[PDB]
Amino acid sequence: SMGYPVIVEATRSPIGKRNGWLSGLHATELLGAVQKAVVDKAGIQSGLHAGDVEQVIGGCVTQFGEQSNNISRVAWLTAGLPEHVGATTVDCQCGSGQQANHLIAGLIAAGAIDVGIACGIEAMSRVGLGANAGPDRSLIRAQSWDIDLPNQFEAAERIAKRRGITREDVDVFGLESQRRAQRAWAEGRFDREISPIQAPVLDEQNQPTGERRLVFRDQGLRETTMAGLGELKPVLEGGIHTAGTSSQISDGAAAVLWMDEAVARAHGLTPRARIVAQALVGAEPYYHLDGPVQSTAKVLEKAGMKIGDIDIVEINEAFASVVLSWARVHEPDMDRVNVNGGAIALGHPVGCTGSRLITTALHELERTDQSLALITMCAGGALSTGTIIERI
Amino acid sequence: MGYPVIVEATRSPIGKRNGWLSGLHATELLGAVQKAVVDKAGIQSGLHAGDVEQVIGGCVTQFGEQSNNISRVAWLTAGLPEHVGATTVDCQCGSGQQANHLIAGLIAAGAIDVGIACGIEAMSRVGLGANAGPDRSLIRAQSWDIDLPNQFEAAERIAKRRGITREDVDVFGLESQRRAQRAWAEGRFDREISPIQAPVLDEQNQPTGERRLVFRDQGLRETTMAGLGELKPVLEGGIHTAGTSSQISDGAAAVLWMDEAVARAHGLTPRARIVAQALVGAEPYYHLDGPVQSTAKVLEKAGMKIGDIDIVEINEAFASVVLSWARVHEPDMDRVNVNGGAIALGHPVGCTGSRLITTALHELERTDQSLALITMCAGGALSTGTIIERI
Ligand SMILES: CC(=O)SCCNC(=O)CCNC(=O)[C@H](O)C(C)(C)COP(=O)(O)OP(=O)(O)OC[C@H]1O[C@@H](n2cnc3c(N)ncnc32)[C@H](O)[C@@H]1OP(=O)(O)O
Ligand SMILES: CC(C)(COP(=O)(O)OP(=O)(O)OC[C@H]1O[C@@H](n2cnc3c(N)ncnc32)[C@H](O)[C@@H]1OP(=O)(O)O)[C@@H](O)C(=O)NCCC(=O)NCCS
Repeated sequence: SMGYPVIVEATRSPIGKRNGWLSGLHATELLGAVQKAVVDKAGIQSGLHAGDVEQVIGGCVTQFGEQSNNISRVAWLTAGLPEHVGATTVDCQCGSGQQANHLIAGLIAAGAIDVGIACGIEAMSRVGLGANAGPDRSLIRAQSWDIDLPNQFEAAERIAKRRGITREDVDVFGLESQRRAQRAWAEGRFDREISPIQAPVLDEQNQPTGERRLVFRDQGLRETTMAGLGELKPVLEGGIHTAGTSSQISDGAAAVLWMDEAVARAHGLTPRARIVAQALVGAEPYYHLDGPVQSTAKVLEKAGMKIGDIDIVEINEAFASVVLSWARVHEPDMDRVNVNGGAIALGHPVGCTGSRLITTALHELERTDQSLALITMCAGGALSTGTIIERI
Repeated sequence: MGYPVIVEATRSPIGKRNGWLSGLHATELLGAVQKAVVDKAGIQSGLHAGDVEQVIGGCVTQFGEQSNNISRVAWLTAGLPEHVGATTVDCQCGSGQQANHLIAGLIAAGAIDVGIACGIEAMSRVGLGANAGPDRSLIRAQSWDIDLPNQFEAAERIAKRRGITREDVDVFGLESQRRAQRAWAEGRFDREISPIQAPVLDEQNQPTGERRLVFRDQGLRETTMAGLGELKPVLEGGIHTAGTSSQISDGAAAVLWMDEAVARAHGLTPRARIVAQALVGAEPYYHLDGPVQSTAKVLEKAGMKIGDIDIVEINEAFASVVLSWARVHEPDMDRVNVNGGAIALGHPVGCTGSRLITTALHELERTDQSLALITMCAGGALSTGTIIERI
């Protein structure tokens, strides 16, 4: 239409563990640092400045306290960035950070803006899941509510049972998530996409020691063995998922700089990717988190593509069974799926992850000189986001 | 790909705090207006709620009943199809208006052919500030050093900037009630309002079992210049009072958008399109003077001047905000908030942006005029602006 949106830059913090390396930052400082970082990554040779950005849209799930009151705006102001830039924070639960990209591209397509930033934040050390309601969570839905929507841990089990996924099957998968994340770090695959973040050091009681680190490494990786995974106790009684086959609670932020193509060309910025097809669809409430099956089918239809066409898949690892369910339906080549590991090993700062995945997918297309990626996430409320991006 | 147009729009009546709508769960109030806007298009055409691809709803205080993506929860709660995706957005005061911008963007991009933009705020049930704990200092970094006042101090700073007196705002506040009463007396709001079934409560805020169909805005009341003159200012030394500031309210609104050619193929008539949209940052020192910038931005983008615009809806958070904007842009004030505004009709924050688009469109249609401008100030020092054009 009146714009042609392309990604020119994308960057993410390292992902910290709960009460870990980034836990001493205010949620607004963490997001602000990455917003600033993605602008800075355009370089002096771009002539682009933060005040050339027209709008920022960031995903965030638990919009309480530090994360309330439009954190995307608060962060941007806290990082010292120019006040005339508009900002909006979005919640479609887990997919927020991905839908933030979809929305920015849409405003560029519409000719409403020429330059945008899509981002996501979750400082789960600071603002934990469920802070955005009081203790009796029955109160948050109307008395008339009668949809079998399970909690996410029961959802993963129901999905495993529906697909015949076993304890062994998920352990094998969790192991390979850690292995591939450790490969990626060993080989320096994440070195382009990461913006190291200054954070204060907190001790085991969460108290400042005085020192600050520039944090540049994902915290969630660790020595993992099948035997080790075999010993872990399941989160639910009779469940198959354990800590080692579920995403980690994490702190992180990620941001993607978008422009209309002719504005990228003016700044001499290579257009790196565009969206082929995007969606956000509802899933079956009973299974809750099997939605990647539907968002994948919806983007493949819109793109006129099949799963064979896609070079790289990033499908969030909220639980092993979610990915394995998806794969038994859509039948990918698993060597193409989460090639640098996923949330089991890397962490899942919920509102960040959808921008983080777009960042990770793009850079791996670039590293391997390939063309197409598919990004897909399950999300609370029984939803799912899907993107296919193509390198330009 | 797409050419976004408004095909239907509707709003609930606006209840006062602990008033006519206060017994609805926030998810039921939004869900009712989602359903209503579908039914308005479904009756005349082949369209069904499952033809909607995505819903985007604004909401400001995303806590408790309003947490966990209320747009989605409301859609399921109303019994609408589960395959429709939904997202809730917060740019504070402008959330409802930005939800419309974003739905239009997704259509332009060809991501969706049909969507709903909406907004909700159930302020009786989830009050401002519920999305943070008691110590508000905690919600900003210790490094924060921007002079961003609270909204009440902001209204005064703006009054001072513009030479706006206690008298001037009271004159405005009066006209806002008079205009809203004229609109109600003439039935101007009859087309836009979906009446909403709401539980009746007893003295102690407990349901009786009675339900009533609510169709009237609750905030209207008999107002005089003498009466406004005896009201106490909210701040010491301030000019604004309860009679010159928006009323805390409950309400929802929803707007159905389609790609124009798809709308026609469905047998629906496109009613308006967006000429220019923006969401801009404002001066933090004044906080709420942003409608001056958002108005300038959409005009520049549209290649228009203020005198091109037939009807303006600018949100009356505080009288000074509107008077300040009018002193900068010099509209004909007979075209501004012609059916009243939030002083009289109330300001369910996350709803209002969709509610003003609804009100504006319907007043373009009622007068057979072409262009409207909708502009809001917003917490965090932001402002949303839209110019729409009747088709
Ligand atoms: C940026 C934005 O978009 S704004 C965002 C959201 N807005 C806000 O910040 C909050 C909006 N306003 C408020 O917080 C509150 O409504 C206030 C502080 C302005 C006033 O609230 P209240 O005082 O509870 O409303 P209320 O109607 O009771 O007014 C107070 C008194 O003035 C009187 N009053 C108000 N309007 C009138 C009138 N037109 N005629 C006669 N009396 C009136 C009332 O009788 C009431 O009596 P009391 O004070 O003796 O009890
Ligand atoms: C799954 C979950 C409950 C686990 O929480 P947790 O118990 O705090 O996890 P911890 O980090 O404390 O690890 C628990 C134990 O498992 C063991 N463990 C976990 N991963 C391991 C690995 N890769 N190798 C070896 N041992 C491992 C550890 O030994 C640890 O105990 P230890 O440190 O004393 O040895 C938590 O991560 C969570 O709730 N995740 C969210 C679920 C989700 O996916 N959400 C969906 C969003 S779409």
